[PDB]
Amino acid sequence: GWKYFKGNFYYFSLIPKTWYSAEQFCVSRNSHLTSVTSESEQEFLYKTAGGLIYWIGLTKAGMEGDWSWVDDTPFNKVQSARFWIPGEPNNAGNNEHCGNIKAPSLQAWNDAPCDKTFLFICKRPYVP
Ligand SMILES: C[C@@H]1O[C@@H](O[C@@H]2[C@@H](O[C@H]3O[C@H](CO)[C@H](O)[C@H](O)[C@H]3O)[C@@H](O)[C@@H](CO)O[C@H]2O)[C@@H](O)[C@H](O)[C@@H]1O
Ligand SMILES: [Ca+2]
Repeated sequence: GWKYFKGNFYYFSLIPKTWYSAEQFCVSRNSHLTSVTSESEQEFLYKTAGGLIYWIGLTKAGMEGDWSWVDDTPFNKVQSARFWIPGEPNNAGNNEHCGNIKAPSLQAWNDAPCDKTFLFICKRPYVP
């Protein structure tokens, strides 16, 4: 069921999990919760998500609580500004340290509590 896009395969889960249990599942399939590094990747992801909410690889790192990608793609604050839902990340209840794709729009991301269960998206490189 992996879907192909620009050199990567993507798994849109059928079972919901917490952010970390989702990441573990991804790692057990030689992948990671997905990073997003271009408008075209954001578009592919939210369109395929079809209006449902999916964990992606957004999580906090460092003392500052800077956003980061679990697959170790460097997080680009400037280039990623356009990808958040206006008002996010809002850190609601001061307990939102993971990120999902929520709205079917380029402005898609929301921060939400890591212990909440959602469907999730894994990303796995194709290596010829
Ligand atoms: C359920 C909850 O929804 C969001 O937090 C809401 C918040 O949502 C609005 O405002 C934020 C910025 O604070 C964003 O612009 C959203 O797009 C808006 O919909 C507000 O409704 C306030 C009002 O008291 O409540 C918050 O809980 C979201 O950020 C949370 O993660 C969570 O999903
Ligand atoms: Ca939020």
